[PDB]
Amino acid sequence: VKPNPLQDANLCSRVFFWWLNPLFKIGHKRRLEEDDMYSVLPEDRSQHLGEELQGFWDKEVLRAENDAQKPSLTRAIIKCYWKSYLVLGIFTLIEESAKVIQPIFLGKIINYFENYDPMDSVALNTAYAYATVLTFCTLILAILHHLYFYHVQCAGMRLRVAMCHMIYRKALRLSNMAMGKTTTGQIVNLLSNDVNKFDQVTVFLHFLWAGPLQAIAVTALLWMEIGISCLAGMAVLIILLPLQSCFGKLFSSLRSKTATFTDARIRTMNEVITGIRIIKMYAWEKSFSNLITNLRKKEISKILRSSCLRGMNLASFFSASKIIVFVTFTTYVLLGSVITASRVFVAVTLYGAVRLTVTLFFPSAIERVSEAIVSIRRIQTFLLLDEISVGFQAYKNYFRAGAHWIVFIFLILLNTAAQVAYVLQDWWLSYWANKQSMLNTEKLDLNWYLGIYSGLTVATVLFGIARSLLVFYVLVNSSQTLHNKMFESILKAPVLFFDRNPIGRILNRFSKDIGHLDDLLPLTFLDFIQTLLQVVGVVSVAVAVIPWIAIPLVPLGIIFIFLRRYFLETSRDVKRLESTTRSPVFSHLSSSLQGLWTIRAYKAEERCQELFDAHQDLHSEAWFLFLTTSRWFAVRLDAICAMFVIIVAFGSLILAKTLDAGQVGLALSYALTLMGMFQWCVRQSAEVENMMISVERVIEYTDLEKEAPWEYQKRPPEGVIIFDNVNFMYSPGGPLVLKHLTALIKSQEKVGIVGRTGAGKSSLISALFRLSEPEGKIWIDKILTTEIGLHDLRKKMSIIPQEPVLFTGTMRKNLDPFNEHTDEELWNALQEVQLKETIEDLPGKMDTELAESGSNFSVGQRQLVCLARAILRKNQILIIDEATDELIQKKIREKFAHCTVLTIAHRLNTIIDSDKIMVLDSGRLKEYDEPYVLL
Ligand SMILES: Nc1ncnc2c1ncn2[C@@H]1O[C@@H]2COP(=O)(O)O[C@H]2[C@H]1O
Repeated sequence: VKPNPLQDANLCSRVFFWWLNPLFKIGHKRRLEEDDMYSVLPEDRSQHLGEELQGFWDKEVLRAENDAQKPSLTRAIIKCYWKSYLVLGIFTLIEESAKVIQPIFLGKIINYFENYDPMDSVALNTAYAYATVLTFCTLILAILHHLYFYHVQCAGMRLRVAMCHMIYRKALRLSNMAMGKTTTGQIVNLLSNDVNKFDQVTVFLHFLWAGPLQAIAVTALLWMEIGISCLAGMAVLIILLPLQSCFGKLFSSLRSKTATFTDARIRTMNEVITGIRIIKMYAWEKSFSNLITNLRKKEISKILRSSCLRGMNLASFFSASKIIVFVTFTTYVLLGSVITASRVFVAVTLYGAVRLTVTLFFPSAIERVSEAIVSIRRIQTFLLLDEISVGFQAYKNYFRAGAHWIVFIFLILLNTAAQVAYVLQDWWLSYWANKQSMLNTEKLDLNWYLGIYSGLTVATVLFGIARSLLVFYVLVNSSQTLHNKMFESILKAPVLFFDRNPIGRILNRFSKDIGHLDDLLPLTFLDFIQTLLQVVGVVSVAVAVIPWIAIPLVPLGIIFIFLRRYFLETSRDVKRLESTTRSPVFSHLSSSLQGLWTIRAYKAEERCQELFDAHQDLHSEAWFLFLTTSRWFAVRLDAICAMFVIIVAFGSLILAKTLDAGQVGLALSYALTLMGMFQWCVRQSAEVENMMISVERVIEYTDLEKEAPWEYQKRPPEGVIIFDNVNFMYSPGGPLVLKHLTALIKSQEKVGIVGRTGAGKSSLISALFRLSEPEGKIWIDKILTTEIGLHDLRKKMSIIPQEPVLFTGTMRKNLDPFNEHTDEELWNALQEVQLKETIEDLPGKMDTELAESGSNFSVGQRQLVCLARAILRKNQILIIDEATDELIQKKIREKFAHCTVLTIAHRLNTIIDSDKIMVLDSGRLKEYDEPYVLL
């Protein structure tokens, strides 16, 4: 079989995942299909994880039902997986304690510059020691975290695999009465949506007790540095949760109410795509055009506000680290204290460390735990039932449809004004600090130094809001513009384009792709741009001090550019395996629950369990590879992110004779913030490039085949049509079914027809309506058919379709979408349709629209509706093709004023002493005056 190198692996290779390099060399130029992914360990099999849990659950239910109590399943889970988390808590504690020690030893290097003496070498070795203690913490947070992460991630798949085994073992025991309650849907949902929530709980289970401790420690450390002023920064940090919950509650409403306007549009588009052969023939396009335009306009108007709310939230997240500092330090200065550089950046780091993680990870954990407990309760109640006895081109085409390039220039110039202020706000504080120390009581005026600080605080927020708003608007206008082109292009396509593409594909397109364009793209773009600009500022601040740091930057910048590729070229193949191995288990389960009686007939159910386990092991292998490959890259990245910090610190120390304390503090406080932002920036690009495929495939339309125009230059002013040796063909080079369509049907001669099945009887109607322009010409009452627009031709003809169709609407719009008749004229139209009793029995009697795809009626009255359409139209030429009968027969024989009927039917006896009759050959005709000659 396939041995996996996870075992047979020394230490120092599991920290860096050195056992995973060969695979890449193989996936670099071969596209591994299925036989190159290793098998799982012997302690991660379903048959091994689903037995101990079953035993513990049996023991627990026994101990519970023994007494007058209620049994629980959340106790049997902790009886098995308690040592694992007990051991992981040691490391999560060791890790949460290293983020509080960095700022303590950061403030000890700056104090060496505040108290500096060249002729002193005993006070410098202590500085080197302090700096050496500051690197082990980075190496702990950067290298030893990923093994722990992989383990805490693997701790969830075990539970997810243990639950499904017992769920299936139970489902194979349901009785007749018990299975009549729950059907296939719920049983497959228990595995497709519920168990899939245990993978994220273990990641967000340690914050519940690690957030408060961190906050308390941080505030206690702050008290010893500045004093009571610290409170002024912890108040602004708690108001954010109340101020952000309400706006989310408000946003959900907007979303819910726009979903309604979306669904109706989708339904209208669906019912429009099915029946094009009738709309294109009756000339009823503008109605649906307007019906879609109105709904799209409403949807956009409702989406703008939600997008604006999201942009405001992002801006708030961008500039919340400035208000806290501003408030706390203006208070600290007004109370009467003096400002130094060893107290400022320490507090900056403490804040930046606590606020983000706590306010962004404490709320999510609660939702995760709640959902997990709900799913556990569902599973518990279920387990108790009874039992038996791309490219730059796409980006350029997606951006230039939003606004003129001057707007893009303004946007580029507006995004590089927020970061400048973000950095200048701290440079000003370092400048103040350095100006304080050069005094001898020669006090500093606070008006100037405080007003400039306030102004630099205000500009940041203003620009950060403006940027987000403009970006969102520009990226929504692009979808607004593309959807139109899409619709007004697919509406003018031939019928052949629809005979090769099923409705499902086009509907899925119109729904999913536009949803992605309108919902997610702008937010991801904005977050990616923001996090990208947040890194260039760090690097530029680190270069403007110690200019020599530009030399070791060009190599670390070239390595990454390659590494990423060397990774993706095998990472774009694991998702395919995951999906292809996850679908068959669900298929097998769904098809296995129905054929159950035979499985019970023969006492053989041990094989199906083994087959299920074998099906699940493949997905287990794929998940293992996914986790390992995701962790193989972060270590390589963090190595560089930490080498940068080491270089900065030791270079600052080696050059302690040409720079001051404020500058080194500013450079160091930013270098301790690069890892997470770089990770997020590299993570967002994946999603961006993944969802840009929707944009790539949407633009595939907007340029397709296009039939002749609807209106030519020269307008037109008994239907005597004359034919010739013309020939007709569906495709330009397909087979041929009609040859030399030669015949003449002059003034109101009631033509007939007689034909067989498949010998080309339903083709001339497609040529008369020029659904596919054939070779040759056909004269009609002094004018041709190709020298006239499509609408000027398809409007002067009436057809009785074989399959009746009624659209969602009233009996007034479905029979007269264009307002040109009066009400009494419609009543007279429906006077001779033999159907006027049903209408009046309803409230409006003509305006009570119907639903359920017209299921309220049947073929009979629907064909009556079609005949009513034909009558109300009052045209000269008429083409009837049918394949109640007495009603239609007699009434059409009576009403129509003997105007050039063309009847087509499969029953020859439908003719009763007609005027002129024909037969069908395989493409030609055998006819003369009347059939009595031969017959
Ligand atoms: N909404 C978010 N979800 C996850 N990670 C984020 C988010 N926003 C920013 N990040 C980054 O992800 C990092 C995860 O670890 P840190 O808390 O050290 O710092 C975090 C940020 O750099």
